[PDB]
Amino acid sequence: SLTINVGLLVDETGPTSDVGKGYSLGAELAFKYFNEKGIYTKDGVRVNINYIKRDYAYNPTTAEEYYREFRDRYGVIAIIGWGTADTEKLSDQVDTDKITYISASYSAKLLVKPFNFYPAPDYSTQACSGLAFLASEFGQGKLALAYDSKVAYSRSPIGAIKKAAPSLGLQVVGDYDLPLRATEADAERIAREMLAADPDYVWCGNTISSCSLLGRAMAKVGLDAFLLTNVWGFDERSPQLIGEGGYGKVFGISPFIYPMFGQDVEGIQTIFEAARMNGVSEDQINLRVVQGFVNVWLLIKAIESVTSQDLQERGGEALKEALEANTFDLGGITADTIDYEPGFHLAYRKVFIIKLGENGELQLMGKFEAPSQVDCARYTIEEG
Ligand SMILES: [Mg+2]
Repeated sequence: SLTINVGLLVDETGPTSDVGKGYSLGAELAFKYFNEKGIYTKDGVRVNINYIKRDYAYNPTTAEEYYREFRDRYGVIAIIGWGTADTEKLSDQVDTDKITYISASYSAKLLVKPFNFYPAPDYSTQACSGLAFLASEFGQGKLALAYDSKVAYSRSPIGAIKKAAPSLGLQVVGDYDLPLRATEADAERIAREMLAADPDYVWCGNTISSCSLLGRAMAKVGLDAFLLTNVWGFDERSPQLIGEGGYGKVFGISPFIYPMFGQDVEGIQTIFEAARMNGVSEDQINLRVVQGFVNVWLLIKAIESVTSQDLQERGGEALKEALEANTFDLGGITADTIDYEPGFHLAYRKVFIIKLGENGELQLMGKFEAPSQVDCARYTIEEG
């Protein structure tokens, strides 16, 4: 009875497609799932989502071209987006255009942008939560930071990590330039550079490809430090990508429960049903699929929170206001429920921590959160 247009901006072929492919699959699964099950406004009008998928391959020029297409050709009222650089670049424009923007980027810089949302803590709060886990579990010690200095995503929480680090009992010993498109040689060079400083802990801010190469290299060159990665740097593939050398010594952050730890989680079972209905094999359902699915689901919950009159008249603005006026639960997938403040869209703070176990199998550590007094988010926002 009502159809809305929604953009889906993904990286299926570029330098972040290691994690981007799964996200795209999960987002599409969610669109098809909720469309078929039935999406209803508060006054009971059915909503159909016509989604327009565009693989921009992490290319910032292409991102802006597809944005203009979404807006001008399709008149979308919402976009399910991707990269930190492009999401940040577009944030002021999406406010002007009144398009609700839900991103795979969890940049803290988005928190003050009125139309940007994501169902996770920002990257900095996530990072500081993971580092607090390290400090409390293994003690105070030396910390090296490995990230691509040229990539907005790789840089995002670095400033906040440096500011928060002393209060966490962590001494930052250096920054190390690991490319987003790191080769094995790049990873070994960085591991050998860090070895000279002998850190107890290593942070990596890149996607799973370079994070895993680094973990593997660290073990190969004899740097026996723990590796902690951001959410996009670690998943179900990590045991195989890092190898036996990293067993017992690598940790991943995730705001979302993995399917393998979520047999009894409603939202995980919702994804599994979506998979069955769309001919997707169960073994293709992973964390990346969850990350895509939950972004679409957050949009669905917003639509279910508005009247059809509101949706028709104010479009993306009706969706923004609904996201600000309600607490959301996505079938218990997220580490905490979702609640957004006008002017500060911080969904929640805590995260799950996952260990690459001694036996090579992934192990859930539990939920962890940075100290209450550490304003990780605002540290990053105030940068510059
Ligand atoms: Mg709220």
